[PDB]
Amino acid sequence: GPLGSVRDEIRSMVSDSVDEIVDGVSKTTAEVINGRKSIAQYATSLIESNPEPDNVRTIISQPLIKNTFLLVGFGLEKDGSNINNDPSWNPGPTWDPRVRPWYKDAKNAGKLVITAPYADSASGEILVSVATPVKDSATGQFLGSIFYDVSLAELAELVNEVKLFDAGYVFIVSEDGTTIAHPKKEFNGKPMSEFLGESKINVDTHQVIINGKPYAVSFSDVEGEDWYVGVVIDEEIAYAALDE
Amino acid sequence: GPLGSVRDEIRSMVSDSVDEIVDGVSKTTAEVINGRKSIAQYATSLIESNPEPDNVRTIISQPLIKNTFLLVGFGLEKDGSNINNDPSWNPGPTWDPRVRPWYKDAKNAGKLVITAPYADSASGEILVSVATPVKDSATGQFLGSIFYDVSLAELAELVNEVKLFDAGYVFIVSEDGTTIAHPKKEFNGKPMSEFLGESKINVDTHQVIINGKPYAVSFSDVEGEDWYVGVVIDEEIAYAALDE
Repeated sequence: GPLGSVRDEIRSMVSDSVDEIVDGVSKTTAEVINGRKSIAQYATSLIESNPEPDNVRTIISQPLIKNTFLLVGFGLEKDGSNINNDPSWNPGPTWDPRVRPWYKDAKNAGKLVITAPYADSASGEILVSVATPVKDSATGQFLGSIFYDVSLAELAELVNEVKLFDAGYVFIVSEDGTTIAHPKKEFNGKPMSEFLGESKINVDTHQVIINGKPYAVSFSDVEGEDWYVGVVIDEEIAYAALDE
Repeated sequence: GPLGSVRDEIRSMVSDSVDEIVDGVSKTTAEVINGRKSIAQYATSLIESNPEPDNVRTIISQPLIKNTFLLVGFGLEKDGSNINNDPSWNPGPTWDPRVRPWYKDAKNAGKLVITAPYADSASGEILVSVATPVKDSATGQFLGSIFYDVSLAELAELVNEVKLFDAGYVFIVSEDGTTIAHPKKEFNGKPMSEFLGESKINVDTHQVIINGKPYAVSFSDVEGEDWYVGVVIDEEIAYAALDE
């Protein structure tokens, strides 16, 4: 039969509970992301002060860096050489950093950016990178760019700390609805409509039907990036968890 | 019956509820602290790699360091000289880092430590410092210690993000009861018995005589230091909110 009698009050408590999850995780996410950008910028400044390869290796090979990012690499405009923090890393024999998304985004913007999701050269896996240009301290000339890789699997884990008891999940999308981080990596870098049905962001908690079932969906902006933290919650389970 | 039992329940809930607040904050807090410790270790490793004063200044004068810590200074064992990140800082005409607690604590521990509260030489204010020793990379000899100053006021501000709807406040203490951080800086460095009445730490929630009056008080350990986060809330106002 149908879902039966449902308190117009309890389903506003759910509506607000959802708003609260997204708003809070979005603050949390902005802080963690800001933290990692700050570490990237510091390393980059140290490198600019003296970009000798041995100095670069020292700066990027410390535990803090190796623990904060998947991989770090500084590509040179001059010859497409690179200095990186993982001797096991092989992006391929003819790889030129100068053509890559992290490199071009940092060059094009002349400042620190985080890339849209893109396919890793070595593994093909989708990730993002913090990326920064490196300028000649004397002349201001562009010398190359540095990437700092960020695991989307790990971002997904981070935003799903919140305890939802299989009632729903948290994810991250960009302003245009491209998925930044989903519990199912298969969606990373794809339109959020692939799992939500809807393609456009509507921040206010609202009902969405997915395979015939009602879900409460809400979003909240992330300060510092054109990103939103989103949540999708089985409305029936949510209502039921509460009712009781 | 309906009164005794109901009251016992609300009191058991108000207990738990309060234990919860500080269990959370003791996790948030360790997160922040471990973050600041990792930055200090990072900068120290880079300094040990090349402790020439110009390189030291470059490392400790970047915005990440300037925004993470109140002040940073490397005190030298050879002559008591120092390299610091604020040319306007002046600890006085007869200051020697080698008799200061941050310096000795790091020299003795032979690794990274945080100090107990102490009085800042320049300003008199009560603070703590992350402190690290510096070794000559060629001979292993002790070269000096570095301090990275932590604002206790700002720490109080942090633990008090928590919305207590003005019914109480959060604070930090060390094992022996010494106040690490209190919303009123006058208590920093003092026995907690001064604002609680209680001189000894009891983690599980409980009632406390202060102005011959009842507030709820719980402690949760902080992972990584011999510290505890603590809370005090109005039991009357507490009870009322869990009751309704």
